[PDB]
Amino acid sequence: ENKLGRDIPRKYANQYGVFEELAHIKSYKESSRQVKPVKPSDDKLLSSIHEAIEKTRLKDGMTISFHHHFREGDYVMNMVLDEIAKMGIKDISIAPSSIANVHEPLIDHIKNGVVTNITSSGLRDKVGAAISEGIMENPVIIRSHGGRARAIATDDIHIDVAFLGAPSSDAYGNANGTRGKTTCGSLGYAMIDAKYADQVVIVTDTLVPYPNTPISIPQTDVDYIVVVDAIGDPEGIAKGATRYTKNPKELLIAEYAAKVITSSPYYKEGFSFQTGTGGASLAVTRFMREQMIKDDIKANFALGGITNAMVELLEEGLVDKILDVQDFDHPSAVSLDRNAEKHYEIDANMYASPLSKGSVINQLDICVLSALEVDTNFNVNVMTGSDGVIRGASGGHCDTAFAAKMSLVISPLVRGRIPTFVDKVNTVITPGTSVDVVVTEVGIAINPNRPDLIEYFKDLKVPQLTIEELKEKAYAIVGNPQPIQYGDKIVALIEYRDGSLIDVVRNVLE
Amino acid sequence: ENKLGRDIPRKYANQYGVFEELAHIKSYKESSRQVKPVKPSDDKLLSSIHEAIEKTRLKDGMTISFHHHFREGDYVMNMVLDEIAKMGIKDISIAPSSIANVHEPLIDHIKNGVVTNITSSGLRDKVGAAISEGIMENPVIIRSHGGRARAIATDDIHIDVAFLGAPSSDAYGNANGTRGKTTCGSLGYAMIDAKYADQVVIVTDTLVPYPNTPISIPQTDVDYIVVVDAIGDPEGIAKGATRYTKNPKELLIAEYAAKVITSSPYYKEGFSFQTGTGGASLAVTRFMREQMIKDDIKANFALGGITNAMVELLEEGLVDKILDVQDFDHPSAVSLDRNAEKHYEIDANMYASPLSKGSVINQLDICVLSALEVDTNFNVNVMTGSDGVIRGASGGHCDTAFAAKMSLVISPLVRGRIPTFVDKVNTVITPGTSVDVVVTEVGIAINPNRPDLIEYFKDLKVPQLTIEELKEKAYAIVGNPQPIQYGDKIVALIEYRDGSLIDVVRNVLE
Repeated sequence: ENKLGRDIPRKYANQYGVFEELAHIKSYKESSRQVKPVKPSDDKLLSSIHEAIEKTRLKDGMTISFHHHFREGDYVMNMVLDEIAKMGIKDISIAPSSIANVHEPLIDHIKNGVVTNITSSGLRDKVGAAISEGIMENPVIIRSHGGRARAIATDDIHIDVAFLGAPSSDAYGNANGTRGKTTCGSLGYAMIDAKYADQVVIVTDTLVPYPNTPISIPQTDVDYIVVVDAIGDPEGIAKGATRYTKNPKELLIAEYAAKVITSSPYYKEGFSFQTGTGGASLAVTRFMREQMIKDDIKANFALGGITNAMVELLEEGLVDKILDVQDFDHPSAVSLDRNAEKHYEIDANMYASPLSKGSVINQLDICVLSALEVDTNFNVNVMTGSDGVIRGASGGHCDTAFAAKMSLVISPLVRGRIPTFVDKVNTVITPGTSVDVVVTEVGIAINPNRPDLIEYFKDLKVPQLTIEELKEKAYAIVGNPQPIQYGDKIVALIEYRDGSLIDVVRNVLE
Repeated sequence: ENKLGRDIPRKYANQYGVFEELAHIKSYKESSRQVKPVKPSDDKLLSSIHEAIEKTRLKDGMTISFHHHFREGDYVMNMVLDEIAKMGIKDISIAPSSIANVHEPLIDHIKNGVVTNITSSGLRDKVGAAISEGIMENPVIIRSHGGRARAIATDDIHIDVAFLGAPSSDAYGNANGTRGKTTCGSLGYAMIDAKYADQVVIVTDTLVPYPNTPISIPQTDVDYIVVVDAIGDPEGIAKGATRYTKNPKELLIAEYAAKVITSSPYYKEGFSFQTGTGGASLAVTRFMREQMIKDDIKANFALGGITNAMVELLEEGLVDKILDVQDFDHPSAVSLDRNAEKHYEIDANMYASPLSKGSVINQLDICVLSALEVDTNFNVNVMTGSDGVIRGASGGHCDTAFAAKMSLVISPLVRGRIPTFVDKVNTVITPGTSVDVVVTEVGIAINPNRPDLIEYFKDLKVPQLTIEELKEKAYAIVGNPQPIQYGDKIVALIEYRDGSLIDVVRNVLE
């Protein structure tokens, strides 16, 4: 085997870098695109997605991309792909920033050979279920948000045509995600596509007179613009904010998490942080705020997927600035426009790329992450569930977990009949060497790899245990989990942020 | 020779494309840079310009760049170069967006072989004088703002290290030109450098805590940051706005110019325009405003180098938006921040590049330009003066002149003893085929190349003549100009926006 207790077949271990103790990085030639100059009399606006595919010269075997800022309300993905299928185009390589459940139509396109390769952060329930049963012949390549940005910039992947949805755009390409009848706020994942892709087709829901502003994607990165009745589901982003949890167990976990942060050697005036987008990982901000108020300390900035709780803090003057790569509710998207400058939009590359001139997460003091599983080696799994079926997402988990000065992975000891702590995770997305402190409702588990933290928290008034004790404490609740029946087909490869393979995922026998 | 009547030697006519009727454009591979990944523990802040040059690995023969947003108040250029000389580095290729008079120190660096090649928009009085007497062995390559952007993107030129001045920046590279003790507003010329250069060193005057915002240059484009006592002259940009002219002759020219615009088939609700930064070309906005008020027409946007007059219109609600590539006074730079979104910053490429997916000047309905000379073929000279000595600048002249629906070149019939209209210009920067209407104090001269304009203005109540009549009308004032004594050395090559040679400049003998 390799570094960790992973069974990665030599076929892939040799194809990709076989490892994931972190290594070194050296200079590289950034990817360059094939630009098609526009004549002063050329019209970049098109009538339909059809003509877009046409005038774009899309052929078999090419690679196309999409973003997931509209999440479950997305219409662009199913829209383009379907037209590609109808036009008899096949063997297309898909490179979406991430895949949601509304993207179910993808399954048939796979079965019929329209899509032959997929790469993204996650696949979620439906698409992931299919992929887990062996639908595709080739393995789905999963990359973290930073990994995707790294790959595109390193050119070890190249987008032929990027179909990007934009809630607003002029007839020349200037687009943004904060204006229109179907906004989504930031466009950080799409911004990188339009920057490295050869041809960019933005699909807008609302056409604005030239010049459109603000500008998240400049006319200089766009080739064609197509207007449609709707790019995303109306209320699918026009709803409201998601309040904190009420579950006492989660609130306790959140509170313990905040005590770890506010007692850490990083909690002081001008400290940075990133919290979750729901559950206990999100609630932690409530207790954190309280402690920040008791003291007169103020944080310099907040990152990640912003939520209303984050906007709340920016307005109360508790956090000076806020860097946004993705919004998780209408109010946060609104804030990106309302509190300009103080709430800034950033592309995924500036966000979490391991091979850049510098990422924001590199200035992050602490992050609060969640998990599906976590073994006695501190490895975290956010891809596969108990049944071994893919349904998660890599996101920026292994990304920030590494950059952050102190990584917190909080999660209930057990979920129903499924233990959150085990001796070995089914799939590895984030190496234990990146996890500093684990928080549960039973206490805190400090990674012995961080002796400086064990001492600093020595007197911390919170129950402390070993990761092994958490596992035993879990097994004593739902008993040893019943092993799953895995096949021999490699359903997908998990590429670590640095580009090497950290693990793999096999099919689940029917 | 060339299309026009320029005696461009075969040596250069063959080296570069020999022509300048406009041609066609085809797909190209955009330039890519050699990125040096930053380790999460790497510090990008340096102590001095010296260490910057050092850690940047600058060697002989490399190419470096600078921007001219600080104009005559710049300190960065002389700063870096001088340290390069002190360190014994030579045969350096200079690629500044433009050269001012304060850049006099350059002369000695040329004589001592420190700088062996130069490319930019202009050289102005001092540097230009030197170059005109044969100081450099190689010819200075002059390119329009668009040409420079085109060259850098086409990679037929490549920046090794870009030393950019920024009035504000964090210790990671996020910089802007609207915050700091020495602001300059927009950073459109520098923004392209940091995007295509291999290594970028920003020199700030004021260090701001991370993350800095707004962000004109992202941390992902910067390699090192160096803090100095001053990057630019204090009042050299902290002064005020420049009011209109008082010279009756100029005011008449301005007025005639406005009547041409307001009577053109482009004057209607939502029309775009760009006016000068001084003289009659600027004053034209006064009369224009009046006419726009009489009618209830409103312009969609204003472009170019913004002046307070422009901000004035944006506030009176007469112009909806304003795209800024360079500010020409403190108030305009201030407005770029004050009236956010409505006053937007744009990089030189998005501005006037002939080889892009689309430039703003391509949406420009009318532009008002000035000139040193203009022959009976409508060719315009903004490089050399009467004495044939270089002292001008290409700027965006030939750029917008071409993109604009209607190009106006206004200028007094004569300046002192020098005629503005002649039979042949010493140097050609903008081809007559791009000049539509010429405005003087004696009347208007419509280029016969625009028969649609001759008819539309048939009844325009303004004296109309032929370009030949303007010349004769000029010769009858200061007589035929006494020919200059030119040498045989090609002091510089003038590269047209498309990349080919339109003319050349020879040395002047005392």
